[PDB]
Amino acid sequence: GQATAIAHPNIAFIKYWGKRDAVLRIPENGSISMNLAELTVKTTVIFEKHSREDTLILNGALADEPALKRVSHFLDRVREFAGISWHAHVISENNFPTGAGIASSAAAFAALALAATSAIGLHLSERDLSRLARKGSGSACRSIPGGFVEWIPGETDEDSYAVSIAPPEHWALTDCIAILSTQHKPIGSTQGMALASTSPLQPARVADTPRRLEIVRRAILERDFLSLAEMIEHDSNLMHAVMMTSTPPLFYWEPVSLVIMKSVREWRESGLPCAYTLDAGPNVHVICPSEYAEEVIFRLTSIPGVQTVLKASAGDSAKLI
Amino acid sequence: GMGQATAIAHPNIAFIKYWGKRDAVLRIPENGSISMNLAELTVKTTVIFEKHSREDTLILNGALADEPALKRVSHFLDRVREFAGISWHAHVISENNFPTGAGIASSAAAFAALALAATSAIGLHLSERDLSRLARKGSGSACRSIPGGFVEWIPGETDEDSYAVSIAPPEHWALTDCIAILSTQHKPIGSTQGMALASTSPLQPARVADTPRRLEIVRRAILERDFLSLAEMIEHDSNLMHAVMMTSTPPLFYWEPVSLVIMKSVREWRESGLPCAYTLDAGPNVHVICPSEYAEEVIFRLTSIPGVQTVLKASAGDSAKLI
Ligand SMILES: C[C@@](O)(CCOP(=O)(O)OP(=O)(O)O)CC(=O)O
Ligand SMILES: C[C@@](O)(CCOP(=O)(O)OP(=O)(O)O)CC(=O)O
Repeated sequence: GQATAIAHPNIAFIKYWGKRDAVLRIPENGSISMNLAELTVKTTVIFEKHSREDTLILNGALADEPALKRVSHFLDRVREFAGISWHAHVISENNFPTGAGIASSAAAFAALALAATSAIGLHLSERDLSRLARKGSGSACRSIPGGFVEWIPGETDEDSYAVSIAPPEHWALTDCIAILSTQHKPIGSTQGMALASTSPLQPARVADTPRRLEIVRRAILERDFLSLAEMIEHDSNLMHAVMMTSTPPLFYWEPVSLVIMKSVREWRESGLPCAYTLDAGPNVHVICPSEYAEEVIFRLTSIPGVQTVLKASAGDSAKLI
Repeated sequence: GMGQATAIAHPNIAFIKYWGKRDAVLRIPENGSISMNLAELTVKTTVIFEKHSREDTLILNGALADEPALKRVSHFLDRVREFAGISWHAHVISENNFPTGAGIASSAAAFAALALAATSAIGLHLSERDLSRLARKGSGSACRSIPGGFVEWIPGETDEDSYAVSIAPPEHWALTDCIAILSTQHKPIGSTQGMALASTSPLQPARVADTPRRLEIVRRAILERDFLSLAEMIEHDSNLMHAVMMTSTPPLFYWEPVSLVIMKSVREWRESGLPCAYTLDAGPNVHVICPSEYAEEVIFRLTSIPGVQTVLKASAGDSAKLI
């Protein structure tokens, strides 16, 4: 059996940081994100005759050990579930600008979940596909549904999954991603959030998340940009507050990251609707209503140290092709 | 000419930070703090109670003080008036040897010196603990510049419970503060207004409740001259304060880009074997603490970082003194 699927990465408005269960990737708190339409990972899976091990090809080129074992552990779960035991070849390609530092694990494992299961015979619901991708990478469960998506955190494998809050056409928002010229290789999200419990501030951050989800959920449903802008910056800062107060500390910000954050707030306060948010790295995602995207990109491009700015709109669910 | 006295005090650098007031008027803090006085920086204040003054007068480095500064100093002198049962107004002449435009806070040294000089002029004889409580009411961190050396501010929940004591004299540990002054066209939000927002941060209660653990480690590290324990805690404590600042509503981003450069460098330097650690107050300047034998190397490395205007060098100073 063989199948091919595509999926988009997503930008979290309310962040996932810290696991309640390491192996199942049940998060400590819920999260909300938006799919990025112009960024895509395409993956084909082919289970085979008498193959005794899986093999992974990422962008025409062969994959390294860690990436393979990740993908093979994930395919093990798809085997137990389908009652089959064939191994497979996995061919994935992404249109991500090279050296941008756009994390791919969410899109990667959302496309794998959809391609692997469908190639092996199953027809999982969106909700069960979300639960499946979650076990590859937490944030992958949010790229299974389309548009603006909420991860319901839960306390069990059955209870932790994502659902669409609103389709992409509900709100014309754009994510302008400032790629930072100078950036090295920061500690990975998995390793980084495993340290969250060393932070004196993580329990309070986690306890407070329902307040933040409720504000962002309503802001998306009501198309209330100011309420969203202030909360996504607040929420980004709460995550980075925990990172910077972990032991050892995780300082994902670059100096230019600081300039952009301060500028974005200044732009909004002087009449340009926009807001920043950052993941586990120095690039800055600037969310704005799309009418303002070209003004936001202009100002961003003018900031010394900004290598380039990518433009992205709200994307759809993962899909078989 | 009813009485006259002159006192000097030093500013201090907090290893465990004061951020957030429990009581705005009394300046009782939400949490305790530990600081080291800085020997090479001084505020000298003379107070002269006059029979013919109907209002106070404040001269700073030979120039009449701005209106807000006189208000601060005049309200504080009202406290002194009340605690002495005397109504004289005063001429307050003050001078300091700070580098001009460097952004180094002088409020702790200012009100420490004023507390000592004003009470001495008006004829009182206050114990160090009571002087500490008085200076606290001008500026919280001023209560830590009354005792000498390394100083702990016991936070308390009442006016009488909130005071500072010296936990070790300056000569107990040769530590140097290499202060990196950062070029900047930005006027930061003052510490008073900034920390009034601390209750808006979701993370402030957790920061506050964790303070005794942080103070225990720093208090003992000073006794033991345990620099690595001190280093890691003061960077963690600095980061916890700025975490609350940046998660306030509206947020307070006191760091400039070069502040981040220095913070990461200092961590690299210590990890490569040069003992030193950073801590930041409510502004972009970075205080780098090191055992004094490494000061010259730390200053050398700091001075070559683009955006560092200059580097000041300070050692542990003594208590506020009547001269
Ligand atoms: C910082 C983030 O981007 C988190 C990404 O976390 P991951 O999905 O990469 O973590 P794993 O479950 O270990 O794969 C914020 C977010 O997207 O919510
Ligand atoms: C950030 C700090 O330097 C605090 C300075 O606070 P202030 O003593 O200036 O506050 P007020 O009581 O309002 O005068 C950290 C510290 O010194 O502990």
